[PDB]
Amino acid sequence: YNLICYFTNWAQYRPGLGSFKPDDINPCLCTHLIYAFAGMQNNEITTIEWNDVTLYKAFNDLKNRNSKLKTLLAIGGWNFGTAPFTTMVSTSQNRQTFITSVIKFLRQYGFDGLDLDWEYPGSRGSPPQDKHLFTVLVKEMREAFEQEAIESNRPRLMVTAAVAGGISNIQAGYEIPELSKYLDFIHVMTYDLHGSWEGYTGENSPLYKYPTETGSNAYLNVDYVMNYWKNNGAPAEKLIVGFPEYGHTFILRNPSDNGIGAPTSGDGPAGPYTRQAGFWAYYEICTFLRSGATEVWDASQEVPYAYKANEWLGYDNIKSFSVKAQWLKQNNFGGAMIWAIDLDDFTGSFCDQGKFPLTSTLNKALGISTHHHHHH
Ligand SMILES: [Mg+2]
Repeated sequence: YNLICYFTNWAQYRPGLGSFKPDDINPCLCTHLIYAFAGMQNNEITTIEWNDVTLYKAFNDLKNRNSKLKTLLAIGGWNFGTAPFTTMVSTSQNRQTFITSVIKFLRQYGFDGLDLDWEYPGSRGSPPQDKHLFTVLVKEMREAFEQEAIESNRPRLMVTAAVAGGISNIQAGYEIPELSKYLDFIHVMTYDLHGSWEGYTGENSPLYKYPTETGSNAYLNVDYVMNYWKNNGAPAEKLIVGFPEYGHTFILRNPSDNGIGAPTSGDGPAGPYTRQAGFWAYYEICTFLRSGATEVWDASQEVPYAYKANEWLGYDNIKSFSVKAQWLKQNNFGGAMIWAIDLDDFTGSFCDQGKFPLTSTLNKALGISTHHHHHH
C-alpha cells in the first residue's frame, strides 16, 4: 500500500507552534510526499512563495534519510481556479510549452513527478471541452515522460492527479477509463463532503451514508465515491482514498438540536493557528475536545462529532482513520492520501497521542512501518 502525504507551502506562516516546514516532516512516515503548490505563468510551471526554491531543497533532501521515499510537486489547487489550465490545454503548442517546462523544473529541483490538481475540468468556469482536453494533456505528459526516461537513462517521472469526490464534478470533468490508463495514481478528494455551503451539520469525511440520506445526498460518503470511480473504469490499485487531518465547525441554530443534520447559522470560530472560520487542524481539535466538549461516535457513518454549547465539529480521529484503513484494504484500493501533514499534531504537544498521531495511525494500519522485534 501507498501513503501519500500532502505538504503545504503556506503552513510556514502560521504563528508559533503552528509553523511547519519540510524539516518538520518525519521522512519515514509516508511513501510519497507531495509539495502543494506550484503555479503557472505564460503556460509554464513556476514557484509561488518567495522561498520555494529553498523549501524544495529541504523537501527533496528528505530522500537522503529514506531511500524509498518519492516526492512530487503539485500544481493548481482550489484557489488557483481553472482559467490558466483552460488556456494551457486549448492548443497543442501551449501543452507542449507546459510539458517541456515541467520536465525541466522537476529534474532541476529533484522531484520524482507532477501531481495535477485542476479543480476541476468542466466546472468552476472551465468549459465542457476541457473534460476531453484533460485526458489529452495527461496522455501527452505520460508520453513525454516515457520518452525523457529513455533519453536521459533515468526512471520515468510520475504523473498523478487529485480528482473530485462530488458526483456532478466527476461526471462533468473526467473520462475515467481513458484517464486511468495514463495516470500512475488517482488521488480522490473524499473530504469536504459536508460544510457550511449547506445549512445544517454534517460530517467532513463519513465512510457510509447517514440512514436518512436519499437522492444525491446518499452520494456524500467515502464508500459511494470510491466505488463510483471503481465501477466506472478506474483500477482499484491506482485509486487512493483521501483522508482529512482537519475538521469543519458550525454554529448551531439551536444548541438543543445538536445531531447530524441539525440546522446551523454559519461557520464556527477560527482557531488561533489556522485562522479560518469553519476549519480546525487536528491539533486545534484536541484543544476543543479537552476544554469540555461532548464527543459522539456516529455508528452509521463511522466518524466522530463533538459539540459544546452552540459549536459543532465534524472531524476524524484515530478510530475513524483505523476503521477506514481496514475498509480500504478490504476493498483492494491502492492506499491513502492525507490532506495535509502540517495539520497533524506534529509536535505531539496538543493531543497527548505522540508525534503525528493521525499520520502514524495510517502508517501502522497500512503496514508501511511494522512493529519490529528487537528483543535480545
Ligand atoms: Mg432536525
